[PDB]
Amino acid sequence: MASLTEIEHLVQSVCKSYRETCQLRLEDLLRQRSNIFSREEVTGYQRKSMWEMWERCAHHLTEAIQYVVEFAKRLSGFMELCQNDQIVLLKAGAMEVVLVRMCRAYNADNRTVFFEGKYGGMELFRALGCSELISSIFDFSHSLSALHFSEDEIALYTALVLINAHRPGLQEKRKVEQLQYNLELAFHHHLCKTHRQSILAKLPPKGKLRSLCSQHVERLQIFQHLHPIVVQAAFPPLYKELFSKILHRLLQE
Ligand SMILES: CC(C)(O)CN1C(=O)[C@H](F)C[C@H]1C(=O)N1CC[C@@]2(S(=O)(=O)c3ccc(F)cc3)c3ccc(C(F)(C(F)(F)F)C(F)(F)F)cc3CC[C@@H]12
Repeated sequence: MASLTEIEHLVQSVCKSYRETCQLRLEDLLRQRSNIFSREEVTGYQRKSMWEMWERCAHHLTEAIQYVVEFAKRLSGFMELCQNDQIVLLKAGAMEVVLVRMCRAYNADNRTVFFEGKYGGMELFRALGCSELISSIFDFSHSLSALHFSEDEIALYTALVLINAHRPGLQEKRKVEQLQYNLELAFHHHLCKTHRQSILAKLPPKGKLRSLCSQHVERLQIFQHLHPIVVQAAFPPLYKELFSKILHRLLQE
């Protein structure tokens, strides 16, 4: 199945689907690099309440996930799978896709991320009280920066990150396995054509993405235990759905 032109068609279809669904153009993020939060501004974020910062972040993470749900809906063959499989893949892989995606909004020269209109270092998120999770995130973005990814590579890689046939709870495991193989051929083929297979060995292990997601849910349980009515009243429904319905309505569209 899938000949060389069908694989080359898949590549362009995945790359188009990601351009249509990335929250901000790479050019937009790159042009902002010199707009860094002032010392005073960082202190403002630091002085903010924990539950306020946590609301802000859950909100931003939900917007990011919403674009990943649209990227999945535009992925070739994803809408063909059953809703159970669609929701299983999105539940496990949505945070994961964002964790890879975020490298575009990171600056390895000054070690800063683009948050709320400006760039800022780790200390911006001090009030969250995650520390190990924030460092883990910042190291993960630093590690993907060393790869000097192209948009096409980030699109092909994230499609694979999402289309994982090993996710527990999949009903048609073979149907995921068929598409995951096709997407893998497209990724490797593109790498091969562009003389970029070198990156394959440097890519993060699957267990790195799993640890970051675990750290996320673990730190969320802790916060929720201290502030249950903040998570109840001020957290977005889709956030509580994936990390604590909406996905079915989001898929219908
Ligand atoms: C500018 C733009 C589009 O928002 C940048 N982005 C992209 O390009 C990505 F695809 C998605 C988006 C993006 O970077 N992101 C979407 C929200 C944001 S962020 O920008 O708010 C942020 C960046 C770095 C960082 F250390 C902390 C927060 C976010 C929010 C919360 C968490 C947490 F895991 C936390 F770290 F706080 F513990 C959670 F959920 F538990 F709260 C993690 C992340 C990492 C991805 C980040």
